[PDB]
Amino acid sequence: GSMANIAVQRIKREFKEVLKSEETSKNQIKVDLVDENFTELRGEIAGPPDTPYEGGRYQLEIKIPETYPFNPPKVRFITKIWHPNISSVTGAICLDILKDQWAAAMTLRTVLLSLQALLAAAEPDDPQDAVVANQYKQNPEMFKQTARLWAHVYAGAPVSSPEYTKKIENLCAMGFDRNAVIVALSSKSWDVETATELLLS
Amino acid sequence: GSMANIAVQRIKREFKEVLKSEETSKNQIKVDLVDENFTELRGEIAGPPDTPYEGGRYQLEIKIPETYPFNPPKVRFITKIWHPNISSVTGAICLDILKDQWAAAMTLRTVLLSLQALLAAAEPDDPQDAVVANQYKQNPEMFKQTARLWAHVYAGAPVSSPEYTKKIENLCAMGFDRNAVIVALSSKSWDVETATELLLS
Repeated sequence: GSMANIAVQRIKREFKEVLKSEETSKNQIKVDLVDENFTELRGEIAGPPDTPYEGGRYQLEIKIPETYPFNPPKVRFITKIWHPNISSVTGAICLDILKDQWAAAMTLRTVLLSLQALLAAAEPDDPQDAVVANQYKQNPEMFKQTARLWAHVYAGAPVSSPEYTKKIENLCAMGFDRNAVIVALSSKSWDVETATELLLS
Repeated sequence: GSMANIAVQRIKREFKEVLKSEETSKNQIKVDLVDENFTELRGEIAGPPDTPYEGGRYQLEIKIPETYPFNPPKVRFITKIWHPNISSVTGAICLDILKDQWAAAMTLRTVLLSLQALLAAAEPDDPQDAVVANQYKQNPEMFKQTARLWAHVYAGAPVSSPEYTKKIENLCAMGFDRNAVIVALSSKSWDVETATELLLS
């Protein structure tokens, strides 16, 4: 149940390359094996500095395709994040190289570093999440407060808005699922009432 | 198909307590839901300060029993750790309250804090890992550096030990499993020759 030689050799040398990078030694990126045949790795990138993601660590799900290196790996955020180019529900990534701009010269390391660059420079005009993309543009300060809250509760970042977490708690007291309440409130400009109806939809 | 009333109410209440604790706001502990009916949770404790585990974040597999709160939860480390009371191989935990000293009054929060405390003060006279317990007593400086290496590699603590990493890299250079390489070295007082033999058993 193994992959073709060119695929295995590529993944094995790129796995090593990541493990020996200056970026990994500085805890910026990392990757582990999940499947013994290299068909599924587990990544983790650190939230970039001077970013709502600063302090956060984000786990990735890397699934290597049988066609590697001629096709890109399927990458998805395991750790919930609030970003224009990432689905706040599934973790699906909307990025260049993971779709139509992948090149055979790219590596596991390059994909990890690029996902880290994406966190530091979003593309709300080519979003993966319309709800997030829009908030990013219409009310930037609310997006930054929500991204930072998502970073703290899901990725270990320092800690955000007491106001937000008081509302989260109020809705959870009403018996709603915490994760549902967080994305509901984050999608309704943090209005408890409009968020409550969305939770009843 | 869920748990009995007494068990669900405790878990719900304890899951709430954790989220609203001063410790979770300070990034020391936290728990999420893995199952809908509360039978499985996922914790994460912070490496204690002035310890080989400082800077690392540790995930835990928490399985609540049908008899909760009259019996303790089944906690196991998901994140690999080098500690006297924790299997460096399976992550099993040897601790008072998880076995015969559990009390109906203990909570998810207290369990998480007890685990965090155990990292700060090991009990090599009631070990889970004999190899670790022994290295801990016989060569304390090697233990501190191996624990600190395991923390950078699996928990995300700052880097540590150029010598250790080189020996691991050289053995990986042979196509040995990396985690197999790391435990062999760690278990063989970092002797390349003996570890390389263990890696052939």
